[PDB]
Amino acid sequence: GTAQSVILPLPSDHARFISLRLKDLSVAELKKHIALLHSTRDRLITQHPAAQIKAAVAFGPEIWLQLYKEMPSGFKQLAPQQGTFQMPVVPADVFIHIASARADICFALSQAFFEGIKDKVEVLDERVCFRYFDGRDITGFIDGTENPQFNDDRAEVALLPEDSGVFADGSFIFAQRYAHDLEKWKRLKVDTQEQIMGRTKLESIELDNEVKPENAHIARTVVEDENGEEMEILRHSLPYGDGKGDQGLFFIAYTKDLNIIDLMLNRMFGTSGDGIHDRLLHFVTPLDGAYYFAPSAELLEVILES
Amino acid sequence: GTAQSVILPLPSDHARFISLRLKDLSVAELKKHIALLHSTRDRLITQHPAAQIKAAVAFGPEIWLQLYKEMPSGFKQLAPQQGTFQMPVVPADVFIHIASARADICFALSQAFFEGIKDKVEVLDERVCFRYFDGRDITGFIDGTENPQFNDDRAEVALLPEDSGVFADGSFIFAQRYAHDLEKWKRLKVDTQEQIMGRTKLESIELDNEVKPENAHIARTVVEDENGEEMEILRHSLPYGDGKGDQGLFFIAYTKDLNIIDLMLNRMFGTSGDGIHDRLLHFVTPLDGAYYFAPSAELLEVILES
Amino acid sequence: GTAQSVILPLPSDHARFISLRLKDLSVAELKKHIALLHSTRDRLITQHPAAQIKAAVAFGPEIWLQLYKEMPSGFKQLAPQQGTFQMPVVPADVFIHIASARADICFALSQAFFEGIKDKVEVLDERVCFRYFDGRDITGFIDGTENPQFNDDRAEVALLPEDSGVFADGSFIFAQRYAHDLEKWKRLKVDTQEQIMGRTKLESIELDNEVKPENAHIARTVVEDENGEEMEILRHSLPYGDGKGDQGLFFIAYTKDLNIIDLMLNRMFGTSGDGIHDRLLHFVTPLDGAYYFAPSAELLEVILES
Ligand code: HEM
Ligand code: HEM
Ligand code: HEM
Repeated sequence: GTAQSVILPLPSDHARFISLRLKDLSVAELKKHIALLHSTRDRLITQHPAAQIKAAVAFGPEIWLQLYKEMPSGFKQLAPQQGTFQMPVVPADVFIHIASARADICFALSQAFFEGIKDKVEVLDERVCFRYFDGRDITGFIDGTENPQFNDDRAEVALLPEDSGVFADGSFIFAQRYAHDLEKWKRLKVDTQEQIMGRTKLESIELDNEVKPENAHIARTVVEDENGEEMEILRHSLPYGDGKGDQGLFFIAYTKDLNIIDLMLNRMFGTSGDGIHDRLLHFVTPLDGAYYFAPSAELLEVILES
Repeated sequence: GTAQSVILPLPSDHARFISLRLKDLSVAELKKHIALLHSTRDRLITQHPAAQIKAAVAFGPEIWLQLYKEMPSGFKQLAPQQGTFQMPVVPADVFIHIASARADICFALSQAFFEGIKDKVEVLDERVCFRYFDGRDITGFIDGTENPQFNDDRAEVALLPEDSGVFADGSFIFAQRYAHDLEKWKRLKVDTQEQIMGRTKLESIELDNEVKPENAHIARTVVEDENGEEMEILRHSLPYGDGKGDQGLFFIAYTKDLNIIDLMLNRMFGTSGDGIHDRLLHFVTPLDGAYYFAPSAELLEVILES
Repeated sequence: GTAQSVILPLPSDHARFISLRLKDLSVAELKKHIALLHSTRDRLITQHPAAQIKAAVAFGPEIWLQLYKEMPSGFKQLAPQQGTFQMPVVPADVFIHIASARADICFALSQAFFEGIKDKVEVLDERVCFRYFDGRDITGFIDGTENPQFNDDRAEVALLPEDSGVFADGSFIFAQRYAHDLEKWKRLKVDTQEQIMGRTKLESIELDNEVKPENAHIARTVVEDENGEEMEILRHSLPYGDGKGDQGLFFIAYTKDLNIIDLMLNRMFGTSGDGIHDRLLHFVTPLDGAYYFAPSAELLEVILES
């Protein structure tokens, strides 16, 4: 098997994305506080069964081996990008994806995990996110058009397969917060923004092959395998922002093969070898970034009980 | 496998039903514009996952062989009724069933199909339909009481089985628009209208065998095989009308065996051999009628890619 | 297989719980009126598919063998308690659990069953029940926290397994109305109420083992098999009351093994052998109580058609 509960369902209106380092927290204390998160999750589900209360807990490469003495195949840390643009890496031990139809429930789950250990861990970010109008990024463009939509497709794209042993129905998480320069963006003509993205702004209709430039965002993030077959990821990104400061997109993807995300990042930032970079990177900036492993619910339970 | 998306779910509040002949449109152009419909369908699903965006595309027996080289078993055109009342047959090459919780989305899918080809095809009808109060026909009687209701029952009744090969999860459509003579109908006592339909008006309680006439509508549309077991169809009929002109029911059924609909129509129009016809035909009039085959979503995709 | 429709879904906002003895009603008449209940249920489902229209019909052990040739293994009548507190048994021939999102639908189903037989049966109770604020008992404590929640868990706990043959997907019902003494309850400090229940009042957080007393309600109702595994039941209890008179909880549980309920009641009322009783029983009084068997929907259909 069973994916953790946030991965497969369609996105809810509210989320919290948490990345942290253990600092003074022990592995046993971490298990206790994941169990505390689960306890409050379970309790509120019984009280609010329509509130779409969902979560995933995932782990960095180093702490994972402290929980389970075997790596999933291909698990590794994200590598920085030194291309036309720079992409940073900020390693984190624990990632928590909380989501619900309600902002107060998203907070309740975070509160439950952190109760009594606020000063024992080092939280890199606890990002509050929200659906933004009709599923748009704050550029005004719809985000998610080519994301897998059917349940079975979402599972096939995101989840490790049955012959991964205990790692089956786990998933690799790539999480990276972007901050937008909307003032620079808003000076562009709409036609130009559509050239940068590769889809139309109002409708998200894909631009024709003649009209879409090679450096458009979705030209760079569409990737094929050796046989020329398209390779996909399951995105769960959500906007965030404050009027006073950063505003942008919290990018997150679930995948059964981090090599797919490596390739897209190479092509966006300009390290793929073909001399091209994503023109959208002239208007948005990544501020963190890491890779994690989200076990299945059954494997997570084994870890908590060990 | 997969039935086309409109067949199995319970009916939505809004629909459009389209019958057309290719006229000047080429088979290649037809595949292009189905794909355009599918493209707008898919895009709007992503943006409105709760809007119940559904459709089926189906083909007449004459054009099907130009799209696929094998004929599903039992596929033939609707035959005329030389009965007490006459039933017209108006062949069409393409039938399109569009449904949604929202009227604007129904329009958007039709607009997507027709963009740039309005004068190349011969549209027989594009009927806007709506759920009418608590699922009633404009006679005031509830329509659907004995329709299969469970998902499994609906699939069993409407869909070709696994042994049909490529044709599995396809379905045959019978579509026929009716105009009602409400002036005549409303001159009846309610007790008489209940005699004519075979259920009570307010509640749709079935009349007892002692009270139900042999020429009541549901006495004629209940049919059984050689072993006395009832044969069923999956109706998706919906009211339509304008105050200024025609008002009625757009009748449509999905079935895995067109012979069942042949038998019901024979009993209705008075050619089954017992000399009885449906008294309801004194108050409603068929204005067209045809049979079609709706492939599975997989087979349709193969047709589109071919 | 198919459990009767009310068992597995999460609870709706309104219910009616009916217990009766046949008195002058014949077995044939009983089947007729169960069929009338089913007919009205089916008809209303078609008109209100979102109104959560559900029911279970179940039978006492005394009448079951008049309806079917074989007893499900272990079926028996409730036994009385003579412990710290007394528990009479009030046997009944037929139990009906009616539920819906709407009170009028609940009445409609009861009306349909009873039409024309009100003076033929001996109705012991027809209790109108309602969800009380956020799923609470009128004590103010949330009721349901440790109930099975996932559909598959609820099925495993409540339903007879496949090796029960024709009884597979049947369920045993224990139904028992309680009246509360709220004036006595409300004189307690909340911390004492939490001692009595074993969970916190506002949040239903379980009390730590060191603070939960041995005679707390959930200390008595948490029961363990010989191999150390906790034995569960599926509760569907709902509050009832009138300002002028009795107010309380209509307790009802579905289980695959009545021996589980036996042990729970023994521990609560003080006859289990450890000399302890449930302190909650100082504030609530049982007013009836009996065991029933709810067949699968298919087995129920066999009984109706025989
Ligand atoms: C602030 C940063 C970003 C913004 C505003 C953004 C926005 C968008 C938009 C508007 C689309 C088209 C609609 C859609 O199909 O979802 C899209 C597509 C996509 N983006 Fe991004 N994106 C960002 C960063 C990223 C990153 C870091 C990746 C990781 C490699 C990524 C991967 C993808 C993918 C895989 C698609 C689907 C393309 C396809 O298959 O057609 N995006 N994005
Ligand atoms: C103006 C045209 C029609 C009207 C107003 C109409 C109306 C109704 C009504 C009020 C019912 C009873 C409620 C229900 O069980 O759905 C019904 C049932 C039914 N109708 Fe029609 N109908 C029309 C045409 C047709 C046609 C052309 C067919 C088939 C060729 C058909 C097939 C059926 C069937 C199979 C049932 C279910 C009967 C049963 O199994 O009990 N109807 N219709
Ligand atoms: C007026 C009478 C009763 C009241 C007010 C009451 C109230 C409660 C409350 C507040 C809880 C804790 C929340 C929960 O887990 O659902 C609970 C749990 C429970 N009750 Fe009762 N109850 C009553 C009678 C009974 C009876 C008669 C039985 C069985 C013979 C029973 C069996 C259980 C069980 C099995 C649990 C779950 C315990 C666990 O596994 O943690 N209850 N009840």
